[PDB]
Amino acid sequence: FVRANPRSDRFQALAFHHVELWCADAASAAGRFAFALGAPLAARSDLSTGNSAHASLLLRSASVAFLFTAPYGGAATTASIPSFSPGAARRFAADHGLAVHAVALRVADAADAFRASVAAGARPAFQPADLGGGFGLAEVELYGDVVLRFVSHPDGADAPFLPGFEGVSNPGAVDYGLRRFDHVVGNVPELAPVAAYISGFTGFHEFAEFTAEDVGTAESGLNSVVLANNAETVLLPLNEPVHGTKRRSQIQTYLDHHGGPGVQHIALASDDVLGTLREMRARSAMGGFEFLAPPPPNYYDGVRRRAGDVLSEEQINECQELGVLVDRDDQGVLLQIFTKPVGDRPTFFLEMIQRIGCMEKDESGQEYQKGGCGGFGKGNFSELFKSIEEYEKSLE
Amino acid sequence: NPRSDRFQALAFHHVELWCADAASAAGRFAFALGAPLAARSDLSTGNSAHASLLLRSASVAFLFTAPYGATTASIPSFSPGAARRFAADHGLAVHAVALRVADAADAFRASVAAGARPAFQPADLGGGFGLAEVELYGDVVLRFVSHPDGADAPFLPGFEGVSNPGAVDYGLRRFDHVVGNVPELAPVAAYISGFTGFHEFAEFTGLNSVVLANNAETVLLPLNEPVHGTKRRSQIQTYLDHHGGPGVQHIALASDDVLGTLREMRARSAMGGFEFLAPPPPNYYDGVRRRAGDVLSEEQINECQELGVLVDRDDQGVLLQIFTKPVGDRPTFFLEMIQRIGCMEKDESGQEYQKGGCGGFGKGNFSELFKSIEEYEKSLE
Ligand SMILES: Cc1nnc(NC(=O)c2ccc(C(F)(F)F)n3c(CS(=O)(=O)C(C)C)nnc23)o1
Ligand SMILES: Cc1nnc(NC(=O)c2ccc(C(F)(F)F)n3c(CS(=O)(=O)C(C)C)nnc23)o1
Ligand SMILES: [Co+2]
Ligand SMILES: [Co+2]
Ligand SMILES: [Co+2]
Ligand SMILES: [Co+2]
Repeated sequence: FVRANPRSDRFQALAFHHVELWCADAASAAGRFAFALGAPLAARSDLSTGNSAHASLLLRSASVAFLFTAPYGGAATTASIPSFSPGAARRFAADHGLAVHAVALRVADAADAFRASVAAGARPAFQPADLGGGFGLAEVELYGDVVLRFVSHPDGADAPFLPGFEGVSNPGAVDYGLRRFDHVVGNVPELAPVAAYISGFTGFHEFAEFTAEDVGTAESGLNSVVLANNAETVLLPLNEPVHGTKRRSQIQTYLDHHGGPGVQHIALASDDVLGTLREMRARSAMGGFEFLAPPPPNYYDGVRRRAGDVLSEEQINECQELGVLVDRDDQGVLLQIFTKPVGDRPTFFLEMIQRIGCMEKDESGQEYQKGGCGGFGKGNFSELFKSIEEYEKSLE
Repeated sequence: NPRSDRFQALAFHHVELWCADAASAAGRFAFALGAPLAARSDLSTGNSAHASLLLRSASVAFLFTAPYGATTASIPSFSPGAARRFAADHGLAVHAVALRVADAADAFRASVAAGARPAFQPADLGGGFGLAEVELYGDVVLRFVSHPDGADAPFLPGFEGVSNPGAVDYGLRRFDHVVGNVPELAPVAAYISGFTGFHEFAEFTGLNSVVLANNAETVLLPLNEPVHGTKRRSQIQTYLDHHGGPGVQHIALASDDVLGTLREMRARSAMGGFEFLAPPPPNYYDGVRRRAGDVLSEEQINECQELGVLVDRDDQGVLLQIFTKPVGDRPTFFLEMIQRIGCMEKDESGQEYQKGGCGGFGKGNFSELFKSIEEYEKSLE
């Protein structure tokens, strides 16, 4: 945590493009995720689009783009994602269940970002192709069975997602306010070699970094590093467990139940996460996502000190009604809530956030939003535990 | 009504689906059908074998079960390798059709003795519960479950109940019929009738169908087969092709107000719920305004029109009907929402009951659909 930014990207990583989850049936996860996140179906490539290889359904809420893909029974030239391996998809679901297979970035050229990546260490995974329309697809391995997909497309274009995908516009479809992906975090057994591997090939630089003296629940804990693209728009953190602890990490609990490295959580950022949260919790009771237990009152009594200078009492009283966590950085405020495990295993979960502050000006006096404004809520580990404990003593 | 049941076949207990992840289908089916989570059996209940979630709307009981990564299994038939293959081979599909029986062990021994291929040897789940399985068709088992009348565990032993406040139903009251698609009808029916003593309710000859039923005609197990030497393509062969063999084609879920139910179901369509087939052409409804004007108001038929409900009649009773689009990724499994009007006939002590099958199964509508489609296309040049 020097916080420098050497702009060392080896390829132009413009933005997150989508995230592809694999499973045995895409209809069902897509279904739930739509209702739960307010990310209605925006595109499909199934049998009805002439694709006999895979069934791909795509949820969108603004920039947020959750792709769900699954194999049909048993062609192959009908695939719209030609990286797709039925054999490998089947394995993935058997090994993990609901989990993220790919993390896609939009880049300048897919061919180039690969070549530069592979040349700077990256393990290949899918050899660049032209999907027509001037769309490029290329994949390198990131951690474990998770791949880093590259996607390039002329700025105008047609196929809004990928060639072969037929758009979808249900009327009655409403989003809940999720604007963008913020960060995509991977649990790994040992951090150093993984961190090196990626920065090695992407040219991403360290943005932040927390070890675990009081950054890990109880005896166990985690060692987190954050890797950032030049613009600090794309953030790929990594957790590892702290070794030789007395109790077991949840980063280890993940690794065990998941059967390897993989994406632990994805943070979905909103411009009114409170408003978003209301919609999301209304669905909780009928098949949406359920959230972690609300912090006890003491927590908030504390956020009235920490962040009362920048949050109104009407805001904080709402943050409390909705179990939202609060954290400050050098110059900003992070609102933060975590879902319960989203699939069957205590593995993957989602993070809903809002970033308040850090808006700087350029060389002509134009305001931009500094990414990572508010940090990632490292304080809430420590601050939950002590309030959770102080609560219980308050009960004799 | 032969009355040949070889075991005590009380009622449908549940239908169990195998996927790679129960959370997701159980979460979706929940708000698509209005069937709130009613019971779980997973890590948080000490089961590390498998993850089961039970949706319940009245008597409708949808169980979703998925393997994890020993003695901890709540359903001790579960085999993880089987599930792995099931999901891989079918996607989302019904694995188990469960009947409530008097003893289960007895149901098994009787059944097996009368031809049934064994699947799971009788267990005692505890709390007076009995569980056994035999082969129905394909991978699909017929699961016997037996409990004491009151009992404890609402579902099965090892299952913590669930009651989120703000849960709702959309009126679905029970399972009406569970239809299986097979390649050849004659052998399958022979086998099922052979071991259950279910009798033929009726027989269609699209597809060729038979409806095996229990003594009370409360449990209905239809069976279709594709038409041999077919000129076109059968929706049953399609099924058989994309699904990779015999399996449950659809399940009809009955409602006391199918039209109110439907309203609720259709509002969820846009945000991830089920979508229903295209509505029939205007002619269709002028047709029902003829064949069924005497039993349905002019205001009722107009709601059927709004919502795409189909109508049919039998000797003495009316059928409302609406099918869902394939509920999975594959064009295989779908679901029927139906209401049965009439046929509440008396016994010999006075006590009238609702007779099963009231309104038939909508078979007629097959032709009426096709004919109204043709007609409507002509009048549009
Ligand atoms: C880098 C980077 N990106 N995000 C992060 N950190 C988190 O997401 C994070 C922050 C705070 C907390 C909490 F306050 F609640 F303890 N987190 C948790 C909670 S937990 O462990 O499920 C819990 C069940 C122990 N998970 N991730 C985070 O670091
Ligand atoms: C036995 C037994 N139990 N139920 C039945 N019949 C049906 O469910 C059934 C009735 C009517 C119709 C329809 F009106 F639309 F033609 N069905 C359909 C239509 S379909 O094929 O999806 C169509 C999309 C090819 N599927 N099952 C039925 O038979
Ligand atoms: Co580039
Ligand atoms: Co986070
Ligand atoms: Co019996
Ligand atoms: Co039917």
